[PDB]
Amino acid sequence: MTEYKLVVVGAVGVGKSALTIQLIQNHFVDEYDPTIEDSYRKQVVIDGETCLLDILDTAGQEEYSAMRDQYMRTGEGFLCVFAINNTKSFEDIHHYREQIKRVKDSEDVPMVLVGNKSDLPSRTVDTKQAQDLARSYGIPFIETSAKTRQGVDDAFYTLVREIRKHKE
Ligand SMILES: O=C1CN[C@H](c2cc3ccccc3[nH]2)CN1
Repeated sequence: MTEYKLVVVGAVGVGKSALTIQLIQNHFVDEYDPTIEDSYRKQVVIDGETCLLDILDTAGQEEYSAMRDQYMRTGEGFLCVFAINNTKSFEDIHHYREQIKRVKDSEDVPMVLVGNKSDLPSRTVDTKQAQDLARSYGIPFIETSAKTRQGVDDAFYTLVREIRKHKE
């Protein structure tokens, strides 16, 4: 069982921790709580192989730049999830890209673009534009709805396949 280190990134309001709880113990929370450092270490069966996923929900607040740039080199699987409730999240992607690539020292990284909050009637970002920006990054775009548990498995299964492709 290989341990995969995952780092969740995104703006405040997207509910990163909520997305984790809905996957780990499969529970949804409406309340928001400022997370700092933890480890949602759960084993998942992918392609018939049970792997250990070390999902770490990082602080969405810009008050730990030192700690952030510290072990950012250990960030294997970056979880970039954006919401349609905020259009700025579509711009924040570029900021994250420059931050990640800089510490990764590589332009090639197994990552996917997932859009959540598809249970909201307000769509500030369309599918065409979403896929377009994803293509410019060389990453696949998938729609995910944590609230109704849709596309969660689909997006996760493909992600692992991409990572293994980069590894071997
Ligand atoms: O108790 C803990 C706290 N989080 C640690 C962690 C470090 C790390 C680096 C990169 C991606 C995910 C990561 N998770 C693991 N165990």
